[PDB]
Amino acid sequence: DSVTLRLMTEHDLAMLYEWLNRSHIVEWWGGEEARPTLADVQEQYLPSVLAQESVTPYIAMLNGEPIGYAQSYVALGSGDGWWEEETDPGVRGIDQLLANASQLGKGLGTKLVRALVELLFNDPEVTKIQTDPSPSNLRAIRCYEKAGFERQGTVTTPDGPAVYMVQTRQAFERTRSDA
Ligand SMILES: CC(C)(COP(=O)(O)OP(=O)(O)OC[C@H]1O[C@@H](n2cnc3c(N)ncnc32)[C@H](O)[C@@H]1OP(=O)(O)O)[C@@H](O)C(=O)NCCC(=O)NCCS
Ligand SMILES: NC[C@H]1O[C@H](O[C@H]2[C@H](O[C@@H]3O[C@H](CO)[C@@H](O)[C@H]3O)[C@@H](O)[C@H](N)C[C@@H]2N)[C@H](N)[C@@H](O)[C@@H]1O
Ligand SMILES: [Ca+2]
Ligand SMILES: [Ca+2]
Repeated sequence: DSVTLRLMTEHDLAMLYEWLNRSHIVEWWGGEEARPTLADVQEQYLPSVLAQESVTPYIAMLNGEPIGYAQSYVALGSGDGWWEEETDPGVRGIDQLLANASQLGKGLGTKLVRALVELLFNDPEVTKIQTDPSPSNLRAIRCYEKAGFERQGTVTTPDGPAVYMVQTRQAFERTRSDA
């Protein structure tokens, strides 16, 4: 059915910790910080701490069950080394994961990304959404393409080379109807 988003709260942190230590997630999420301890997740993902980095955390919901984690961020407002060429404060980036190995490759990630893109463009200040999957992460790249993102090129980030992908507000508008 329909994938929706709610703000993550401090009450979700234990659950997020469990998720971040599942093998299908560890593979693509964490980097240096792969397999975080409970304290790590509590210290790093508390919504008020993420707020200091211009990051907003969400829980993805399907049929009343939490099925994944997502975040949006102000690109111009990111940590040292991140998006240092950005000039547009309207640019938002996203990252996300599906909690359950059993639910991968069945279109749910595309639904989640579409829901996040729609949410973000419902802020009229937002001009463009970006994402930055690893070049190794072909599944994530395809999901993003299915959700309306276009590959731009390779960029150097603090987490290594990434495939920079974008979806502009104009593109989103044009694709809302076949009219
Ligand atoms: C990335 C993620 C959100 C994508 O969600 P998903 O529901 O698995 O993706 P979807 O099923 O919606 O779409 C994936 C597409 O990639 C293709 N694909 C699937 N596995 C693939 C693989 N191993 N290599 C290349 N392409 C693959 C699928 O065929 C599908 O395309 P198609 O519909 O044209 O056939 C999810 O797989 C996930 O959370 N993975 C672990 C964490 C992660 O990688 N997060 C993203 C970091 S940038
Ligand atoms: N797309 C999946 C990736 O998402 C996260 O990395 C994002 C990164 O997120 C930081 O990491 C913590 C929450 O994940 C916060 O500190 C944010 O600053 C963000 O600051 C960058 N602007 C974009 C990065 N892509 C993960 N950190 C990373 O491990 C994972 O591979
Ligand atoms: Ca406003
Ligand atoms: Ca149209």
